Amino acid sequence: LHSEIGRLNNQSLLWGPYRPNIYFGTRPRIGKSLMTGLMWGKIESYTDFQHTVRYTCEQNEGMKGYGWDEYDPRRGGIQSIHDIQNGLDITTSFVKIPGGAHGGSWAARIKGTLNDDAPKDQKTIVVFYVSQEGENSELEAVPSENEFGYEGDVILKGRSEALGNYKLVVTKGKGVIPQSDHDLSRLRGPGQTVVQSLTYPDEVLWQAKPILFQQLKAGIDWLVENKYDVADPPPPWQVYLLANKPGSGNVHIVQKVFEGDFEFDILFSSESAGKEVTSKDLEREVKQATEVFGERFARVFDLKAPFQGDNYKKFGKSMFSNLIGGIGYFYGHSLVDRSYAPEYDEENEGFWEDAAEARARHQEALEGPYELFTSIPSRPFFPRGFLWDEGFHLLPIADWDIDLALEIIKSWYNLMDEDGWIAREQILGAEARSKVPKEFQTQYPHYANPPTLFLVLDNFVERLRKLDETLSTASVDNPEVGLEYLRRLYPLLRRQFDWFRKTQAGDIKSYDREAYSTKEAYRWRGRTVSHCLTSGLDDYPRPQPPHPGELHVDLMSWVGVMVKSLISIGSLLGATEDVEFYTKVLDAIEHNLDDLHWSEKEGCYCDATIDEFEEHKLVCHKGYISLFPFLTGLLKPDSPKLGKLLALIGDESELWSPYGLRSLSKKDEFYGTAENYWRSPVWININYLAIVQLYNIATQDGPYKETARDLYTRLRKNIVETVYRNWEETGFAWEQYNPETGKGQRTQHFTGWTSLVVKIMSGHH
Ligand SMILES: O=[N+]([O-])c1cc(-c2noc(C3CCC3)n2)ccc1NCCCCCCN1C[C@H](O)[C@@H](O)[C@H](O)[C@H]1CO
Repeated sequence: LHSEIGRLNNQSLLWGPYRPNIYFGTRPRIGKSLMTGLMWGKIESYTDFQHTVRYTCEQNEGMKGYGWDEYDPRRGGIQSIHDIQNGLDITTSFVKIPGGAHGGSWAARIKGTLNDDAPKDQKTIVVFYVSQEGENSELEAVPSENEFGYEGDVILKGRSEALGNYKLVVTKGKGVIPQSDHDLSRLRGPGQTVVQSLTYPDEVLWQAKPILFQQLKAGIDWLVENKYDVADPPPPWQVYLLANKPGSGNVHIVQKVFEGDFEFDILFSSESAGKEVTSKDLEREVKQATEVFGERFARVFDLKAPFQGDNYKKFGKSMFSNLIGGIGYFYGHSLVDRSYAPEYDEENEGFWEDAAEARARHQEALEGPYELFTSIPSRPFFPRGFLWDEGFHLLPIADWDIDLALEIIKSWYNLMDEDGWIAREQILGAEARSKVPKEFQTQYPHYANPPTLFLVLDNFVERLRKLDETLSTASVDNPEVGLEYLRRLYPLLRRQFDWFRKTQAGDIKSYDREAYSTKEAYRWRGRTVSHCLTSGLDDYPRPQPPHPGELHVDLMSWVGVMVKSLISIGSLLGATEDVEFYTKVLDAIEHNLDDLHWSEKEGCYCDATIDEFEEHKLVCHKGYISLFPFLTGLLKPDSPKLGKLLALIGDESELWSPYGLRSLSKKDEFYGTAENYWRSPVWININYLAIVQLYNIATQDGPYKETARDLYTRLRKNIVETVYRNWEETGFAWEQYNPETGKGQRTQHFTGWTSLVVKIMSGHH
């Protein structure tokens, strides 16, 4: 029965607008298959369209904003795009229609409305670009009756092993289509929908912009050769209209020019399903998906006081939809240094210079292919999987649809190599690579990242202990399906745990170091003079200079998170021998957190190094790092140390701002220095962990119950209101927030763990 859910999940999830790197496109969860994408741009001159055309996501002064108003990857949703440059408010509605054997059907409506500023007679070029990869697959544009192009719909018929037979229609649409009275119209037509059917080697089909422009340039070259010139030139929009040439190929460009408002549909009909998809079908499924979305949100994300107001519901729906709407399918080779150069063991003083030397060998090479199905932090700036980010992304998503979240965990775990490594940053295929400087592509098998995905697993486990609707919870409602999932994953979890212990081990046994355990001690590999990227907290201050005897309290805590998870899941599976080992590791981490990292003098946890004199030294820098054993759920509720941390947490002159907790204390000498990334600003992911843990102390008999209850109340309020106010003013989720001004800063469209705010509002942890 397990593989029954599995099959239904696969069929449910296969199609999606799973290209969050572009404004709008579709692809299925198959490496080499059919992909679509949308392009549009005003044209007002002979040279403007190249600068105005939109395709890949960006965020600059020319774009007011854009994002998903509703979305569920099983059903589809609606996206809004507000484009200042092209004077256009666009809606793209996408809906899936279950059926047949090939993952069903889908449909999209593209609606564009000129805004108030745009010339009412604006000419907007619109392209629907379709490509198919695979050796034994075919796709063909049925030619038009009319001479120079299409008066009605464009029908592509295609076939592949993966999709069986299918038709993809781009409808005639509604809106004025301009008409040219130039001489050229005798050869090019007065103006109509056109199709070019082309073929290129499979691996470049993703390069839609250049492919398109190469075609436009050949049309213009043809104008020149054929005596169309500046003495009497055709209008711009006709100069940029491709000559109609439909046929068969692995690329099909469908182009329309509109004057004023426009709309058209795309209907993908799987032959193996019922009858084919119509526009009436699209409208009906669109209405139905909203109703369903509406009802799930109010049940799953029931906002509690003082956020019950409709303004906060709208806010929550925006933050949620953007997070789950960023879900992508990525496919291809990634770039990995597999030298395991000895310099990467970072055993010497000065190891960062050695490691640079090894990086200068450039032994990295492409490997795979791999696939990933994942949510992403940022459509415009980093539309790809990041390992500890996904732990945060899946917490609201798991509420919504636990089976989807397990899907994404499974996809991430399927990347793990034989040693237990998963690269922190998944840049799959040339399309993904295009967005990323060559110097930052290389992944390193010695680089860890926080195992925040175990948090999602912990949530799953609690739920397991205590048709699209049915499917979304199948893995918790069917206990045996749940345990079977956990059974197949468990070895990989254990693999990762061991990998942490082998690759990120700290050195106790060879300095003057006394502690309950000789084993438990950890140091993040990959540290430079000013950075520790693998920790997730890029530039939070660490011992200077970096040193092979460093120990990092955040890393030990993460290992604590992992043991606790392995205990639960191990118990569920009866791995009795494993559970006893874990039990002793936990007990050891508990003692060793204190013996190696507790500072009585400072009242908080600290990273440690070894002195110029060769002795163990704590290096205390009050901020997120300092609260780690607390944030990761490792302290007993009665713990005096906890109490001291609650004081640090609440102290306005250290961490507590009106806007959330400061990454670093105002008292720290590194406050607001250098790039100031993790050296003062307020970060929603760490604030979320604080909030969940405060709530935990607050809902149990103990000495800090009422302190935690007050801090919980205030911090929930602070964090939610800061994120909300910024969204209200700017339309955006931001990456971090300024503790002096409350302004969002760094990157916009960060959905992205900022969206945790929906879970903070809905509460009851
Ligand atoms: O495309 N870009 O090169 C690019 C461009 C801009 C940019 N800003 O403005 C503009 C112009 C002017 C207006 C438009 N461009 C900003 C960033 C990037 N790329 C950075 C790649 C790595 C990001 C990691 C984020 N984050 C760090 C955290 O610390 C980790 O913890 C966490 O895991 C990780 C993932 O969330």
